[PDB]
Amino acid sequence: SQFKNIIVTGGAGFIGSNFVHYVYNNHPDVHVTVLDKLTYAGNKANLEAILGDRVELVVGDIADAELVDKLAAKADAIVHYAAESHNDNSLNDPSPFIHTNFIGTYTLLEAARKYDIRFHHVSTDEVYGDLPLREDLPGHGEGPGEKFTAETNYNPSSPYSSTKAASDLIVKAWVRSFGVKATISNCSNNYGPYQHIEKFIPRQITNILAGIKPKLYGEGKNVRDWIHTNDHSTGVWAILTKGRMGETYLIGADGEKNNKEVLELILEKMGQPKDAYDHVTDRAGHDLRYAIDASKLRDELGWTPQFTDFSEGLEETIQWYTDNQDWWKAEKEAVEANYAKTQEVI
Amino acid sequence: QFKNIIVTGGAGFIGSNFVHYVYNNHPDVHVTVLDKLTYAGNKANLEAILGDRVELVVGDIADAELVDKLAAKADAIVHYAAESHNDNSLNDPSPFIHTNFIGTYTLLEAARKYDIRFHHVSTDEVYGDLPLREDLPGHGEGPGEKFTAETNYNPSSPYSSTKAASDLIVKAWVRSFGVKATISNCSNNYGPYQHIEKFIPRQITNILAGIKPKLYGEGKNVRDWIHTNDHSTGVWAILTKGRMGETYLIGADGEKNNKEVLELILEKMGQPKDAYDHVTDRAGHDLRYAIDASKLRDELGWTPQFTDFSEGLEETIQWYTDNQDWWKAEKEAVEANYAKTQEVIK
Ligand SMILES: NC(=O)c1ccc[n+]([C@@H]2O[C@H](COP(=O)([O-])OP(=O)(O)OC[C@H]3O[C@@H](n4cnc5c(N)ncnc54)[C@H](O)[C@@H]3O)[C@@H](O)[C@H]2O)c1
Ligand SMILES: NC(=O)c1ccc[n+]([C@@H]2O[C@H](COP(=O)([O-])OP(=O)(O)OC[C@H]3O[C@@H](n4cnc5c(N)ncnc54)[C@H](O)[C@@H]3O)[C@@H](O)[C@H]2O)c1
Ligand SMILES: Cc1cn([C@H]2C[C@H](O)[C@@H](COP(=O)(O)OP(=O)(O)O[C@H]3OC[C@@H](O)[C@H](O)[C@H]3O)O2)c(=O)[nH]c1=O
Ligand SMILES: Cc1cn([C@H]2C[C@H](O)[C@@H](COP(=O)(O)OP(=O)(O)O[C@H]3OC[C@@H](O)[C@H](O)[C@H]3O)O2)c(=O)[nH]c1=O
Repeated sequence: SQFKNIIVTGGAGFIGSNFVHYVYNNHPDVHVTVLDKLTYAGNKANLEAILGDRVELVVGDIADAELVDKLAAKADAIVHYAAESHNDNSLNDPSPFIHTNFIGTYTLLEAARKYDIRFHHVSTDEVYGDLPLREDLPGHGEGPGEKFTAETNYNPSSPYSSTKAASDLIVKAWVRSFGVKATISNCSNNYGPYQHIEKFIPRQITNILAGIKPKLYGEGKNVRDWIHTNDHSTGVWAILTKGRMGETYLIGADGEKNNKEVLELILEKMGQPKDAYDHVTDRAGHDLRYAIDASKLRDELGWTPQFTDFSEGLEETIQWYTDNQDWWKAEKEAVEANYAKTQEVI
Repeated sequence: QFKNIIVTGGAGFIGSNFVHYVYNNHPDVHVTVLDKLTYAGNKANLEAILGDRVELVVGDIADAELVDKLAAKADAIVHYAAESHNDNSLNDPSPFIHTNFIGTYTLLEAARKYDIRFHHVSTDEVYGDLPLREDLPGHGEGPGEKFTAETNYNPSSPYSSTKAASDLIVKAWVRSFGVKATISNCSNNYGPYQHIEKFIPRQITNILAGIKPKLYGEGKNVRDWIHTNDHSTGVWAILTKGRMGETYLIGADGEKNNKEVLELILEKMGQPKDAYDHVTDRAGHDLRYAIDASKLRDELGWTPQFTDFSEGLEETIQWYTDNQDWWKAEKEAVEANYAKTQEVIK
């Protein structure tokens, strides 16, 4: 509550809109200006209920220095969610990832330097690369280096994750070189309401609702560490308000599951047979396992995740997509068509 | 194994030295230098060797149409083009973002399109900083007390951060798209044709011009000096014999602090040991760099030839002394530029 006039970039997207709702509901002294370009992923509907005196949407690009300058002159912090976020899009056309994830971040950093304001960079666990599966690790996942920590080497695999990693590197250098008041969070895979239907969980749920088979990349052995977006929001809030300047905090809820298990759970909850899905073309350079040790955040800032029951969180998510079909139905055909250009049943 | 290579940035210091190396030692290779001729690019670095082996094309690595035209006729790209100076990056990061990141991206997309070999020339600065040997339990020779291929990226400046960012996308393009890329990270180069903004040549040519040498702070910082001729053979060995996707570190076990280097220059040039100015220290100044080149040595059999720094420095001093017309026109402008942000400490 030290910050009264914040900019949230990318706040019309999935995680960003959840954070804006978090702020609106829990920190009534904060005015939020969302800067969002409304790409395919941005959706004014994710904000509409709360737009008004407390929350303004400004449609524009984080790489538009003149616009960013105008907004930053009136702000006391920037929370940066704006990104091209999808690995599969980045493999088809990296160009917007370069522009938004790196050039965009640069532009916002230079504004933060100019006005000497607080900057929180929202990043991802994918910057660290991949890990082996637990069955293949001498400590079964519990040993040193078998999860990501704030000391783990960057080793990104894709155009998406390398542009994210690159953005993280310039944030840190802007701290050291210019004294920018920045922190960074690297979070594991989010799920919950308002996630774009291109992403794994909502794609399967909405495919089922639309009468299309879910799609599993390869055999589905890949492992993601799932956190509910609501816990991501409180994590970012903790770091924004209490984080040590220049530090990286990892956010995760100890929720590792393989894709096959998540899909099978979705099928069971939606009353579908356990074989009612297609294996499809695997992703180029697909990252195997991601896993976060969130000890630093928990121990230093007192944060704890509330949604640690994945089965319950997934039920609520399923219900959300089922109750909000008008939010996604018009995008379904185009998203499945785009996937068909590069994915076949195997 | 390559007959038609593009050397980006080959009108600059290290790049031109490489071009000379290829001209001399591999006269069957055709080199096309692609260089924008920034303040740091100098036709005089190549003029005497232009002909059937070496051609200069003036242009920007971020000019995709030009890059396309050249890459269509090439079998390898060796990528030196960069904004190279930490001090410049602190005053204006903008060209670093453009050249170092967007330029590397543009070249990687051309390498990917034409399926040609790509060697990315990078720097030890991507790893950040190390303590001085006196503050280390192994006095520089223990685990983690020098950089290795396993060291975390942690760059300090807009320069080193954009170089690190470029290394990350190279590696992701290998994993995601199968680009035939290698990376090298080299310690500080010295030798003929280095621009007089850089440490060693600045001091030598100040003394020649009757201007005091300039030492940042008290000169505690440590750089690991390698003659550019050894960098050239390192790059050649990686280009022709390296394993796709690998990173190799290049260094010659040449750590010295800046005060010692300056004192050696003063002594060799017949100046008093105290005939210099302490000047404003660099923001975020990296303390010590140090490279463990064991991988390159072990795997590719590379050995540096110029390991007597005293002799290499003497020859470098003599080169600047014998080629005053090569630098004299830049002296006043470079010193005036420094005067904008640097003053004598008193
Ligand atoms: N989804 C996850 O699991 C996850 C894991 C942790 C963090 N990440 C990071 O969280 C952030 C948000 O991810 P998400 O899942 O909400 O993404 P999303 O794809 O749902 O939203 C991206 C948002 O950014 C906006 N945007 C894109 N380019 C822009 C530009 N140039 N200028 C202004 N706005 C632009 C889009 O319009 C959209 O509203 C990203 O930085 C992502 O890298 C995501
Ligand atoms: N100098 C060193 O100690 C050292 C150590 C290892 C590696 N590095 C790396 O080696 C490379 C060359 O360094 P250097 O010391 O020779 O630099 P330099 O400053 O002497 O030369 C840079 C060259 O790049 C050219 N250039 C700049 N922007 C360009 C663009 N957009 N398109 C085309 N050409 C452009 C310039 O005209 C110039 O000729 C860089 O990638 C640097 O990061 C340098
Ligand atoms: C869309 C889709 C995905 N998958 C797999 C690929 C992954 O292993 C897993 C998750 O895929 P995505 O939803 O594409 O997420 P991921 O690549 O893990 O990245 C996500 O988490 C990290 C975030 O940084 C990123 O923005 C976000 O999209 O499911 C499938 O098996 N079937 C699918 O239809
Ligand atoms: C120009 C200058 C520098 N210094 C110090 C700062 C550094 O500790 C040291 C070397 O400075 P630079 O020549 O600026 O080199 P450095 O910053 O170490 O970076 C060089 O090596 C790594 C390369 O990546 C980079 O391109 C190249 O410029 O000398 C001085 O004390 N006096 C000076 O006048």
